[PDB]
Amino acid sequence: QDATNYNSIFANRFAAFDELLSILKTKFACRVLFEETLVLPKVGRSRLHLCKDGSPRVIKAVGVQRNGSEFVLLEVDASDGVKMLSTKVLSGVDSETWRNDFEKIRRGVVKSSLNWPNSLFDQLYGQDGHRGVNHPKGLGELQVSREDMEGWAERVVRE
Repeated sequence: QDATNYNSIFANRFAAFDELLSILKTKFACRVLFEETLVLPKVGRSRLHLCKDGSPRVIKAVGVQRNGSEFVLLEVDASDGVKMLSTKVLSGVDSETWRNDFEKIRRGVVKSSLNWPNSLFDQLYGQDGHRGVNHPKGLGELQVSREDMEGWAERVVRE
């Protein structure tokens, strides 16, 4: 299982996501502890660990710190038109166990045909430790207004 951080060469696949972060740092006073983009693994006879063009599908994790609070954002590569509809917010994550936890999560995502393994999420951070934030309506199909881009951040911080 490849664990190399290919953050910069997959940066183009998270234009919307990377903009959300910028809004959090300026309008919501957030700090980014780390940014890592990892490859999704093949699990069994899985298909969606790849993109339509045969390239690996990736998942980006961003560690954030806001007013003492610390949480992790999970966003899955949707560049080839298969859309995730939500972003995963993880709270109460230990830096000494993240590398291993993430590996388990990636397997879980692919095993559920590109779906959040909510059960696994319960096991790790409890029912109140993880939540899903819906994407701006029609993301990837249209441009999102600056207010809606801020509203996206609002929904994230709301948690």
